[PDB]
Amino acid sequence: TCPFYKKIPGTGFTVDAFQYGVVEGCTAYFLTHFHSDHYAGLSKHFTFPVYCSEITGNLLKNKLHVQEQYIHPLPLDTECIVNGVKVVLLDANHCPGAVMILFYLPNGTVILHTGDFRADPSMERSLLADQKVHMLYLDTTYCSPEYTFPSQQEVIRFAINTAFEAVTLNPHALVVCGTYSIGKEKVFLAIADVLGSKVGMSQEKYKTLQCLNIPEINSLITTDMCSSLVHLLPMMQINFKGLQSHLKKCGGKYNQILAFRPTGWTHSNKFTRIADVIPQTKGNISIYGIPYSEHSSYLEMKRFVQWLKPQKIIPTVNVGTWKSRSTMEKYFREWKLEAGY
Ligand code: NI
Repeated sequence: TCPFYKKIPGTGFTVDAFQYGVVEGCTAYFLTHFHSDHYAGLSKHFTFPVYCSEITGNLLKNKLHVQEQYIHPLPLDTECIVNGVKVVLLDANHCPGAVMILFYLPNGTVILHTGDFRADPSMERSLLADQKVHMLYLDTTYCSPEYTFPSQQEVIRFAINTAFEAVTLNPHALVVCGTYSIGKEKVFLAIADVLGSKVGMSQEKYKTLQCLNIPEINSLITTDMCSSLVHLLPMMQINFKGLQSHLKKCGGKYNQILAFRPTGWTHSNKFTRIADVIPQTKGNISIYGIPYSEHSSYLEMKRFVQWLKPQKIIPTVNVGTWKSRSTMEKYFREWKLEAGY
């Protein structure tokens, strides 16, 4: 049954609740972003109103074949009325088209649902600055102090520098980047830009990227693998057997692979700096795991929450175990005592 942390009290609304059938009392289903754990259940047979960003709506129409008449895209940073209730969508700094949702309840309560987000000080100058928020539905994916990772900019500099050095040493090296969902497009786009190449990929992945409103995209990506020296493959194929196999397919054009796996966190993070990251190598194949995250680190999360000063926090991630829940509630209390709210 639909969990309470997916329902918005005082409304007919749910958030990211498409796998429970017809939710009793729901007049409008919101979708924060196009990741499978959140859209699970949507298809061309869905006949209730879905509210989302323009980009999410492009993906629902083209990838899932949801019919147009049920897709209700909203502009960002704009006050809109849905079924009698004021709402605003804000950029969540997650994957393309990902939003946070502000609900202004008829009784005066203000609720922020973060969806999935990577908290940033730029959010402290959005429409959140303009009123008090009482209840926070929080993406707690990395809510423990061990979770440190570098800025996205530090990680992309590492990747660009590594790829440019390798391919300038060996012009017959191929760069491969793993993917299994939208998000993290900067990794492969920044590497292709430094090398003067388009990114090559499957027809299914090309179609997905063509839904994302990325500027100048026709100039950056392609389905002609033979003309490209950056290839995208499924994440599952980023291992020595998979990569050896792909190298065979390229008809002797290449004699080395340098591959990237953009993991979120890996416990190499508690000891090692980005400057110090090294690959796993076998023969003429090297694999780098790079800590590119689209979720808040512990410290980014804590700064956002201590700024916002909500009256009540409802976690949306790691809620299935008592140990996790109790850990998270302890940190919430520390933060509140340290800041004084
Ligand atoms: Ni997500």
